[PDB]
Amino acid sequence: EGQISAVVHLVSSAVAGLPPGNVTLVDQSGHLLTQSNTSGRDLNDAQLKFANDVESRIQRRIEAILSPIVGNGNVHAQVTAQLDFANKEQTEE
Amino acid sequence: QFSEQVNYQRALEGELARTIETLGPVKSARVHLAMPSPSASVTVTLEPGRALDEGQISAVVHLVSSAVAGLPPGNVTLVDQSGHLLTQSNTSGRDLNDAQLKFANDVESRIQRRIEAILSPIVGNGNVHAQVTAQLDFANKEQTEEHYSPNGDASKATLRSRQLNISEQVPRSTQRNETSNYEVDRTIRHTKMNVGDIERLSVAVVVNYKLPLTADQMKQIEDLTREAMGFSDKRGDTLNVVNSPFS
Amino acid sequence: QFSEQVNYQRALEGELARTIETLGPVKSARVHLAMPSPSASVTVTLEPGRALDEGQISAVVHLVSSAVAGLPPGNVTLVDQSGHLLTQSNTSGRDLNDAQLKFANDVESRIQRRIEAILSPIVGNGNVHAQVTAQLDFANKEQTEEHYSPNGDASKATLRSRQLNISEQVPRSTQRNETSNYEVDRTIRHTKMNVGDIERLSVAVVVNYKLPLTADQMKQIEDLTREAMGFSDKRGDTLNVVNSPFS
Amino acid sequence: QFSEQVNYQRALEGELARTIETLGPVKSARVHLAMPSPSASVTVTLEPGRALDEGQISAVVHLVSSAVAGLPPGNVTLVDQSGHLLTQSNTSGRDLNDAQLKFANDVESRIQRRIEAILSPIVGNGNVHAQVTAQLDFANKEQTEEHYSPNGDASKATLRSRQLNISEQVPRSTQRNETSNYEVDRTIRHTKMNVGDIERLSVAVVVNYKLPLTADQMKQIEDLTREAMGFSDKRGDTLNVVNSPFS
Repeated sequence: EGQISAVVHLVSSAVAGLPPGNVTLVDQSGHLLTQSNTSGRDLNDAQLKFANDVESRIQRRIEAILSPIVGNGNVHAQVTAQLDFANKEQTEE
Repeated sequence: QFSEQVNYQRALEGELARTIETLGPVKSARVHLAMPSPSASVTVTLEPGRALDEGQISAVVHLVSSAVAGLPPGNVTLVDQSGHLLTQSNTSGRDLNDAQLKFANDVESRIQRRIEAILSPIVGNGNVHAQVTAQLDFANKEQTEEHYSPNGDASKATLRSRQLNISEQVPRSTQRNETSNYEVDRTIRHTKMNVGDIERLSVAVVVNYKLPLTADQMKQIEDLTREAMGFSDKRGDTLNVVNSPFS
Repeated sequence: QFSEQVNYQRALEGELARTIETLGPVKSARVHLAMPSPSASVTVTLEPGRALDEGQISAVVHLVSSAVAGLPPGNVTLVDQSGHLLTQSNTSGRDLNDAQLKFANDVESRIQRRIEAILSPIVGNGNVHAQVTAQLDFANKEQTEEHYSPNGDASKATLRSRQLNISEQVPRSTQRNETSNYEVDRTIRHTKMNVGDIERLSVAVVVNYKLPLTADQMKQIEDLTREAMGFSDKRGDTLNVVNSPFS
Repeated sequence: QFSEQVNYQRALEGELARTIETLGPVKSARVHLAMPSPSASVTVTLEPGRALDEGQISAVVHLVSSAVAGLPPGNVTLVDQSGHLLTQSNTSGRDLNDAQLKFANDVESRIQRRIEAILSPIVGNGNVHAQVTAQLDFANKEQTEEHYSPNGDASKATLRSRQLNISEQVPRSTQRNETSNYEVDRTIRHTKMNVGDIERLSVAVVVNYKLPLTADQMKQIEDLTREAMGFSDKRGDTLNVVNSPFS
């Protein structure tokens, strides 16, 4: 986690006008390693980080159960989770 | 009494400015406070050839908004050394309606990275491009249902009271009075909907040639993108993948 | 009275900041306090080339939240020495939402170690891999039953009062008035359900070859995993074990 | 009055901190208090290469919570010398929901040690492995029964009052009014159920070869494990023992 921030500032300062918040680091299988959020409705996109966490765990789980069978890098999985963020109470009687 | 609070406030402003100066790309700060409602105005002088990020403005905005009693982060005004009103919370117009464009860009970017991460193993590292347009629902929406189970059948009704008078004179003058009080099943759902869901997605994917890819391979590329969208015919999502040689 | 509190607060901020500075990867801190609502702002100067983890933020956030009267941990704003507004709980977006992910990971990890600890004696130390997905119920759920025993039979009813008037004129004008007051058996159960139970488990196990293991041996491997899950057809748990040579 | 309490508190924090420093594997401590609701924050610097156990954290937690009036043990924040918030009591998203996993691990570990201690004399010191999965009931559950004995029989009813008017004119105009007041037997049970009971156990036991153990010996191994579980078909416990050569 702290070795990606190393490179972000090594490039952000060596380039004129490029802040460290605009550099997007991506692995070789998705994995947006640089988390970026906004200054507005940021209550609303903690849900995107949450949905990314749910999807990332399911993704690591699939790539950990199939890597013994097919090989260490012969499988890629991407998971899209639709999540319910509605507040919802119910009273039966 | 007045000069007491003034000296207290006059030293905290100098204190806080010195604390903000020790923050990397900040050569000097200049926080002014207002407390008798409150508010504050910081005028940071950024280091030559740097720029505070968007979430790096909220860093300073909350470190000053919280170190002072009762000052929300929407009243803090950050200004660079060359105009640049960096705080858009000062926007008297909306400050809000266009945090939605940044949010919609985040949603679309994730779906786009997901499609480009599931197809880059098949077709190549740079032989596919996808663009996603998300229509999002930013309406505030509450709902209160209140359902009752029907008790028209007597074999599933629940009586609290029942007064059943039955007279019969035999010229057969009969009579049947019947008061019934019921207890009723009642469900009450209260939903407060989510602000920011997806009403509909439209995704366009271009895949390079290799030669035209086979129709079998294009069908399976379409199926993977359909699974990487979160495609739903309930939402009325639309997907179009074309195969075309790049430039 | 006023000058007392200002000097008190200015000296208390210096004490705690010096105690957190002596905490390993913290070269210098800079805590500001606000108390007349409250809040606090820490400005840690991390050691060059290190980074305090996420649960290492909660150490200091609560170390300051508790050393101050009435200051919750959600009002403390922690900022590193290079922007990075590290405490997003200020921007309250239900940081509760991902204690559920750590909890679900803990449940799944324990079930996984249990399966990998009961099968590693049979098939080998590394010839088995298991992954567990737990659907958990995090709904808050109260319930109040209230049962009554039926007293329709007269040989198990309990009377409190009974007024039975019986007239009979003999042209046989009879009459039978009967008021009855009952005492009723009553059970009242009040359950407050547990937040965090397992709704359903899906377990996938791969076992290595040796040669394909016998179908008899695979059946007994399935039974041990079924007992190490806590398998239940009421929950609709699903188990799939496959035998496949590793790489 | 204010300066009195500050000096008082500033000396008590130093006094208590010096006493906890003299406690073996603690090179230095650094307690901060919030006296005005209260709370406290200790920052112990353990001796190089040691670690306070879980019940050894409650030692210090109660040493500060009790030496201070009105300070509960849940507001005290223990921090190592490198972050490490050791008391999960501080991090409060759930903070209680996962004490259940530690509790369930304790229950399962005792049943596991019991099975491995009753079978290690028979089959060998290392020729048996057992894993136990306990489903536990953490629902809060109150119950109030209220039973009445039936008094429909006149030879076991208890009368308080009885007004029995019997008229008879002889054309035989009879009449029989009868008011009866009863005293009723009443049992009232009030149960507050235990949070943390065992709903169900699933136990898997593997025993090594020597050669396949005889079916008589496997039957008696099953009986001993069934008695070391606390096996009950009412709970729906499940046991599976397999005999398989180890590796």
